Amino acid sequence: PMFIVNTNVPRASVPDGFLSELTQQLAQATGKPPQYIAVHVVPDQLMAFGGSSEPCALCSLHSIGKIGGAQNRSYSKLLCGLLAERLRISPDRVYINYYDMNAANVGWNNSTFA
Amino acid sequence: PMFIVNTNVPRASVPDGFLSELTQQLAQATGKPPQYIAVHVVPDQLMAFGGSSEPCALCSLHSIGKIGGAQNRSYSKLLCGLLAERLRISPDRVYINYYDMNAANVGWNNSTF
Amino acid sequence: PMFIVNTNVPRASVPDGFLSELTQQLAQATGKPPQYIAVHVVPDQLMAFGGSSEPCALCSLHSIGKIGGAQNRSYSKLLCGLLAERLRISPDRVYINYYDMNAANVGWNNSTFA
Repeated sequence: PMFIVNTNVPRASVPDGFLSELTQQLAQATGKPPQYIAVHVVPDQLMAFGGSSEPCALCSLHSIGKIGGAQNRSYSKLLCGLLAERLRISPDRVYINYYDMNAANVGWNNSTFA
Repeated sequence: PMFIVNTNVPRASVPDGFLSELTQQLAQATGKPPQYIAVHVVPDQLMAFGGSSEPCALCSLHSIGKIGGAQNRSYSKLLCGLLAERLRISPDRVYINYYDMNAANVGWNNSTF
Repeated sequence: PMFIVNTNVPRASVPDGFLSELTQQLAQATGKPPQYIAVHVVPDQLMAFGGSSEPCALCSLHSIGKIGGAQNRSYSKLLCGLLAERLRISPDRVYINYYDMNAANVGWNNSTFA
């Protein structure tokens, strides 16, 4: 599972430890070992949401399985909460795209996960 | 709907109100209110198109529905037109990936659609 | 075909010619003229892989066709190979998401490829 956050919050507003927190929390939420989890945060972005440049985020969570109606609702509560607490972004200014990847469509270690 | 542009055009070349035009231009085409449109522009990128570092863009438009053959054609003419007009990028140096998102696969405001 | 690499390796560590090498190698690997190939490298990223900030990459390869189990394994060997050789990223610290795009879902030159 791979989590990417793109935001207009500045770099200095991203707390030390945020990447590890995401890692740990996603390992709890996906039930995957943290060794398999990748996280990526992109601050200082030129973005708008509803026409406004107030703090906002555009995110993606890719996983091989563990994607679904209820699961995605749970992930959205978790990740919006983290973005709200740590980056001071309102949950109604976050979008998170979920992608259920086929194992054959994820490369790693000179091959794929098929 | 969410539109993302990545481009090698420099930041200084992105004019005032660019994000704002995108958002308005986009509300119209999709049948969505501006309130909900998200836009993202990423200048100063290290990219090539056709092996050339002349101005170019790689973009994504995500929507829950309102994606299809004719619609994507129309969006393409719209967005290529703006990128050409505002960022001086030739239309034949732009790629736009369209994604029809399932509502259950879009999160927002602690839940999904 | 479109290849994107997001990495925490710094800009100065991306060697001269890398965008051209990627373009050339993907032309050979996909069977597609170089004029159709787009490449994008994003250094200096705030990333973690497996709860570590050692060099890593998160990548995507989009193609209209030319995507599948054996092809993707081949692409992963090639692309991890380049990332290890040129950017000193270990292949087990790379993910590559593969996307088989429908022609009607790729815009270009005021229209789509459909």
